Amino acid sequence: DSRYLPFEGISVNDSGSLTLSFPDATDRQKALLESLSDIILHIRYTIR
Amino acid sequence: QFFDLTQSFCLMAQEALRRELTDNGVTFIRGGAWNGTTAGLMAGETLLLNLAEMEKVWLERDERALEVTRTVSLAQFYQALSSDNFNLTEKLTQFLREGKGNVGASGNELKLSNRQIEASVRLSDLKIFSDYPESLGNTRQLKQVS
Amino acid sequence: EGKGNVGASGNELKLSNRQIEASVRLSDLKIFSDYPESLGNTRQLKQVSVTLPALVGPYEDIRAVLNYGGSIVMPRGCSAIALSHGVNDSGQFMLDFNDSRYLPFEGISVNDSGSLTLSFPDATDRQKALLESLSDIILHIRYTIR
Amino acid sequence: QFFDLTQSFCLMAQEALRRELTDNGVTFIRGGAWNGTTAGLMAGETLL
Repeated sequence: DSRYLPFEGISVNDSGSLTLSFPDATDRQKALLESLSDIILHIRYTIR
Repeated sequence: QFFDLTQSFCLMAQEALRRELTDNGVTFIRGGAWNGTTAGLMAGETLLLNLAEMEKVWLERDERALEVTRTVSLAQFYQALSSDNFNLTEKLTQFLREGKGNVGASGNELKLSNRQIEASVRLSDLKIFSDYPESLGNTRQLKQVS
Repeated sequence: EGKGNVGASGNELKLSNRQIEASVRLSDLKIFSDYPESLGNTRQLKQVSVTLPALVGPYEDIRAVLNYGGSIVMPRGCSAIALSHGVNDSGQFMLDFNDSRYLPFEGISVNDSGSLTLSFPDATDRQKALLESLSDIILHIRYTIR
Repeated sequence: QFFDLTQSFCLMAQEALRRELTDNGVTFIRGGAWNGTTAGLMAGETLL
């Protein structure tokens, strides 16, 4: 892509944190989240 | 008016090059392109030289990067933390049955704020630099996350 | 036993530091003999992929680096790839044979006296289970004849 | 300054051709494009 991808440029040693948020988890997504097994992140990085 | 816009484009073009080389110290638009001794003329020619210098350093210091994939299981990550650990499935189901919850240290945390659940993972705590030897390069940055 | 060395220089399997390394000399593959001496004298690599038929658990990634050690002048960053899944792995997020930039290992003569080296970091250590399960190493080398 | 950058681009363009033909002996940028008799003019035309 001619435009920057999301999260591109973030140093892999960054002291900041990624946050995954599920709205209405009480509420409309209780059934889904109770069935959730875990959370998987597929992070791809480059080495120079 | 056109010089103001044109130099603005040059500056945001310089910022793109700084991001690609990860070197904030490089400077090519040095000011003084518009000089009173020439009534503002030769401003574009000066900026053309600056852009040409930008391209030359870009071509000379460009590098094909090693492209790595890292898979992270949040259940594994939260359980293996040294100091402030917890269990992802048990705490998640607990937070849903009683609509309150908070567990973990700041940065590596699972909480139910408002009516929204939130899982926090600190990037430096994944220790991705340790996955490969300290050689092979010092610039390791994210490209895409799924 | 976390020590080891076997083979001549260039065609060698060793465990240096806590890292295992497999060396294969390019000229010893006798790739010129695969086709008659006619049809062209210029035979150079174009792209190299690696397959690792092992039993790796889900959400676990292979960590290996294929490296070129010869003396032929290379473009910046085109002397190594990083394997992370091992199934026809090219080390690239999206391989393209029409790329405007040189592919890794491209331009190396198929008669080169240098050697390719596959390295597994943390083989003592976090990847002991994977390497004990490894069946062998397969190189998918693509080259051109002129 | 522009001639310095332009001739540098020509050289790395020549090196790309040498890699593609696998012939290091071919030479096209022979020097003297900038000549003192014309105060440096006609340099771009020579490189073309």
